[PDB]
This record gives sequence, structure tokens and C-alpha cells, in this order.
Amino acid sequence: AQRRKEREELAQQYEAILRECGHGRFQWTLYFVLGLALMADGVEVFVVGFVLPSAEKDMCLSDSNKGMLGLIVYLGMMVGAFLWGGLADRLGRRQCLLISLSVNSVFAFFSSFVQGYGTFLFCRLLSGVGIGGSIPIVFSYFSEFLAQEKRGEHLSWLCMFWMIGGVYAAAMAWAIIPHYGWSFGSAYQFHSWRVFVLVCAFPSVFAIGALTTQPESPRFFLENGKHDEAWMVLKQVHDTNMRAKGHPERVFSVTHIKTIHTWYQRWGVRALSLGGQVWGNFLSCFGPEYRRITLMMMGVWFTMSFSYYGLTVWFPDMIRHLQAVDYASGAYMVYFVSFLGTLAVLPGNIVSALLMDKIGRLRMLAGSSVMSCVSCFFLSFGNSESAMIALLCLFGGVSIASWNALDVLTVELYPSDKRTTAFGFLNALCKLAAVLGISIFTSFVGITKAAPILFASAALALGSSLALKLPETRGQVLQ
Ligand SMILES: COCc1nn2c(CN3C[C@@H](CC(F)(F)Cl)CC3=O)c(C(F)(F)F)nc2s1
Ligand SMILES: COCc1nn2c(CN3C[C@@H](CC(F)(F)Cl)CC3=O)c(C(F)(F)F)nc2s1
Repeated sequence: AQRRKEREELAQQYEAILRECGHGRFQWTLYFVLGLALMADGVEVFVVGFVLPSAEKDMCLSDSNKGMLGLIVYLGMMVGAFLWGGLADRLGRRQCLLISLSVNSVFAFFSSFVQGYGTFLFCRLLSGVGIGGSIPIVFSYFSEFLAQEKRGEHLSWLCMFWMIGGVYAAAMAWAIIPHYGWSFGSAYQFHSWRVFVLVCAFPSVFAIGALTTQPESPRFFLENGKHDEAWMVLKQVHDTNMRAKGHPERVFSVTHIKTIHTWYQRWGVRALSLGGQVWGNFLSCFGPEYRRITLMMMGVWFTMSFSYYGLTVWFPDMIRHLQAVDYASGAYMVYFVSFLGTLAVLPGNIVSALLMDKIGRLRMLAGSSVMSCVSCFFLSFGNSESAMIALLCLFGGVSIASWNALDVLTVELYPSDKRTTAFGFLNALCKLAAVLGISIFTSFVGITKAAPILFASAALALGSSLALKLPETRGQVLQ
């Protein structure tokens, strides 16, 4: 009964406290620290999508087992997303981010030394389970330090690190394992898939190391009744910002903050309680006051992920076909296209970041979705490799804006006590959509050119039609 009023008061006071702390060196530091975490997810996604389907041809496998590994890893990412997103609302943002990154790093490290396909599959699956939790936790964790004045722009600036991780993975793949030799094969060669697997883990290890230095989210502390810890963290933020700005004498004035109020047997009971609470949050996401928002969010996210991850398998085959037609008269191609795509995304992320708080989230999302639909439709007309690459750059440049807007909107539409639960559920749905799109678009490879693009464009059109119905959030305190 009373809790809604108490939480509204908490949000209103928290916004004022953040305005007192201001924006400065602390948020700039946290920005890079969490950017490393996003980069790790980018690296893993690239490895699953482009390296491993290329390595499947050298590692010995039965024909029926060829596509198994990516499916398994994406399902692991789905499970990890739901698990860590749910737990981050009960144990904390920093805690769960540390745990998930540790899992990812440990099993990525272990996968370098295995001597068989089964054990490699196991270790890679658990690495996926680990990394699946990063994005939902990262975005909420960063959002909880941002004042409403420029929260959208600051959240939008965060998405570059994912593309940077993709570029990092592609460059390391080209440098270390050209031709994608993957024999289960090193003897300390420094030019081997084991060394590539190790090098891909560096962003996650650095993320863990840097993240150990950062404080836990004070909003999480306040929502769980820990007044003094939240006060200490907020004082740390204020003092860091003011000392960096050359005003060490300024005093943090906040006096009091609103707050909300055998060994194995004990562990079992604890786990049961945690499961019950996570399930309660997940079911609350479909309560009468959030059901419609959740369903519309599901539709939009599913359609966007479906179209993108279907194109991830459509485009390389189109390039191969065009190259074959031209020749009728490698890793470097992937690295080159990835680098150009990142350079194309960059202007789109700059523009969307600068406009996010100027024109609102809904208009950004709708315009970017329409432009994404049309740019996807244009792919059917490419007659040559250069034109195809240019059109892919166009599509990425326009779609990054819609993904940014939907990230901000997803952050702001859900309350802090279940934000990471909602975000994790949506991210798990996105990875399920990735699985489905990859399989369905793989089924088209032998048939025709146009139907996959028409299908993706229709999916994006439906996504935009749903996106038009979401409520605007610009100019509101973080619920
Ligand atoms: C909707 O379309 C997306 C496609 N991206 N993409 C690429 C390169 N990437 C890889 C992407 C990033 C990550 F997912 F890997 Cl982490 C960004 C990008 O541009 C290629 C290839 F270069 F291999 F040919 N083919 C396609 S489709
Ligand atoms: C709801 O949960 C799922 C989310 N995934 N996701 C990502 C990761 N991307 C970026 C996409 C490729 C693009 F070219 F379109 Cl930017 C594909 C993808 O999966 C980001 C990002 F950091 F990139 F901004 N934001 C969110 S939300």
C-alpha cells in the first residue's frame, strides 16, 4: 500500500542528490570501466557469429553436428541473461557483474587448454552463460548514476564499446589465426587458436580488475534499506567530482535519505529464497500496471534482434555469391567489413546521442526504425561487393540509433527494484530471437536472394508499428 508513495519520494530525493553530485570525473571513469564490460560481450558475440562458423570446417565434426556449437552458446547466453539479470536486483549490480564476468573469464581461460570438442563445447557454453549478464546489468548500473538532464545522451554514448569489441575480435582473429585453423595445435606457437582464445579474454579480465575499484550502486542500497552505505557511496561521488573540478572545500550537504524497508542446508534455504524473490519480480513485470509495456517491448526487441541476426548470416553468403559471379569472368574480408561498419556506426551513435535528450526517445526510435526498414529493403538491389558493403554500412548507421533509443527507453520504463530483471528477460528474448533468425535465414541460403530481405524488412516494419505505441519518458525522474 504505502510502498508506492515511499518509492516515489525516494526517486524524487535521489534525483536532487544526483544534481548535487553533478557530472564529472566519477561518471567518466565508470563510463570506461563499464565500456570494457560491454566490449567483452561484443568480443564473444563476434567469436560465436563469425569465427566459429569458419572454424567448424577444420575441427572434425559430423555433418549433423556442424551448427550445434553456436546454438548451444546462444542458449547459454539466454540462460545467463535471465539468471544474472534476475539476481542483480537482489544481490546488487556490482556484485552480479563481478560474478558473471568472473565466470566468463574463468571458463574462457579454461577453453584454451581443453583437448577435445566436447570439453571445449562445455567450457564455451559456460563462458556464454557468464557473459550473458553484462548488458542488462551494465546499462542499469550506469543509469543509476546519471541525472535526468543529460541521462539519455550519456547512456547513448555507452554503446560504442560493443562495436569496439567486435572490431577487437575481428582484428585479433585476422592477426592470430588467418585461415581459421582450429585443430584440437599450439605447442606455444603464438599463432594458434588457443592463443586467440586467450587474447579474446583480455577485455573481460580487465573489466573485472577495473570494476573491483568501483562502488556498488547507491540506488540499490537505498531500495534495500541500507542508508549508510548509500550515503557513503554518494559522498564518494560528490567528493570525486568536486575535487576533480578544483573545489575540494565544498561539503556534501545530504543529511538523511529516504530508504525502503549445516552450512549446505543454510545455502539451500538461501537459494530457495532468492529463487522465490527473482520469480516474484519476473511475474510482477506482467502485473496490470506493466503488462502492456512489457508485451510491446517484447515485440519490438524480438523483431529487431531477429532481423539483425538473420542478416548476419544473409550478408556473408551474398558477398560470397557476388564474388563467385565476378570470379566467373578470407578473414581479412570480415575484418575490413567490420572496421568499415564500425566507422559507419560511429556517426549514427554521435547523432543519436546528441539528439536523444533534444527530441525525445519515441521520435528517435520511430524515425530510426522507419529508416532501418527502408535501408534493409535497399539491400535487395546491391549489384556488386562495393555497393553491398556501402549499403550494409548505411543499415548499421541507421539501426544503431534505434538500438540506442530502445536501450534508453528500456532503462527508463521500469522501476529500479526490477529494472535488471526486466532487462535480462528482454535480453534473453533477444538471444532467443537471434537463434531463431540465424536458423531460419540459414534455411534460405540455397533458394533465393530477395525473400530473406523482404522477410527482414517486414519484421522491422512490424517492430516500428509497435514502437510507435510506447510512452515517452523524457523529462522524468528515474522511476
Ligand atoms: C545486420 O547486419 C549485421 C552484419 N554485420 N556483418 C559483418 C561485420 N560486422 C560484425 C558486426 C558486429 C558483431 F556482430 F560481429 Cl559483434 C558489425 C558488422 O558490420 C559481416 C562480415 F564482415 F562478416 F561480412 N557480415 C555482416 S551482417
Ligand atoms: C534488450 O537486450 C538486447 C540488447 N542488446 N544490445 C546491444 C548489443 N547489440 C547491438 C546490436 C547491433 C547494432 F548494430 F544494432 Cl548496434 C546487436 C546487439 O545485440 C546494445 C548496444 F550496446 F550495442 F547498444 N544495446 C543492447 S540491448
